[PDB]
Amino acid sequence: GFNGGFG
Amino acid sequence: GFNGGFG
Amino acid sequence: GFNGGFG
Amino acid sequence: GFNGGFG
Amino acid sequence: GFNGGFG
Amino acid sequence: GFNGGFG
Amino acid sequence: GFNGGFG
Amino acid sequence: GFNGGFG
Amino acid sequence: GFNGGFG
Amino acid sequence: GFNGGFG
Repeated sequence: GFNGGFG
Repeated sequence: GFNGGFG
Repeated sequence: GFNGGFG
Repeated sequence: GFNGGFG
Repeated sequence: GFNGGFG
Repeated sequence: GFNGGFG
Repeated sequence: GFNGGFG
Repeated sequence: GFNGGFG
Repeated sequence: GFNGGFG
Repeated sequence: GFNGGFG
């Protein structure tokens, strides 16, 4: 799984 | 699964 | 599953 | 499933 | 299923 | 452009 | 561009 | 560009 | 560019 | 550029 991201 | 995204 | 998105 | 979207 | 959309 | 949402 | 969301 | 979210 | 999120 | 998040 992936949690988070890109500003 | 994926949670989050892109600003 | 996918939750989130794109600004 | 997909939840979210695009600004 | 899909929930959400496009601004 | 293309906007597409798919269940 | 292309915006696509897929369950 | 390309924005894509995939379950 | 390319923004992609994958479960 | 390329932004990618993968479960």
